[PDB]
Amino acid sequence: LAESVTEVEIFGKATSIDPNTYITWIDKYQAQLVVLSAQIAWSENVETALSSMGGGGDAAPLHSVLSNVEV
Repeated sequence: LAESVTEVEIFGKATSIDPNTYITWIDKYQAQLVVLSAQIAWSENVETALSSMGGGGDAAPLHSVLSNVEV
């Protein structure tokens, strides 16, 4: 779980994910671990975006997180 989270953090902090690396990462780890790592990455991403949005809607990273989810 620690290793897969370390990998999926690097995956999340990026745009235009290369299919090959994503497939290799999925094959490397177990189903529960890959799902849980995706969940952890999204949770910490949203927490960081909300923390950076203390003042208000100005400069909101949530659009970046949502776009990453779409990619």
